[PDB]
Amino acid sequence: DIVETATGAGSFTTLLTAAEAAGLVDTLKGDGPFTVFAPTDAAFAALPEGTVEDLLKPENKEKLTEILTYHVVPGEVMSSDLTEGMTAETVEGGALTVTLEGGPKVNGVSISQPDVDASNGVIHVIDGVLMPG
Repeated sequence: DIVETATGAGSFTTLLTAAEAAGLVDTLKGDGPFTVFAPTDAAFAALPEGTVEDLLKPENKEKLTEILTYHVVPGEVMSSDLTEGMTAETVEGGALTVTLEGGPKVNGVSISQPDVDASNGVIHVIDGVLMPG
């Protein structure tokens, strides 16, 4: 799924493509539904200053790698699947707030393009940036 992007990278050449290309192939698409809040290609270009330039370098993926756990979460179903108004705990150890009704958002960031269903799990697009690094 995410690793599949690395192979192609048509909408996530700036961050997801590096997922499998960063030695995460077996990690992200290892074996199970994996939720990754991957922002839209517009979000990356949206960031002002030299953050896009920083986000354009392969070194940025290395940072997310160290804290990949915060971005990686096994068995994570969309709140809408059960109830509206829950949280999102990351392997690393971070419980975020998943809100849908009265304005869909996550830990303060809106999932611009919520895909929900990934090629091998779950995927949600953030209009900005999430997780540390």
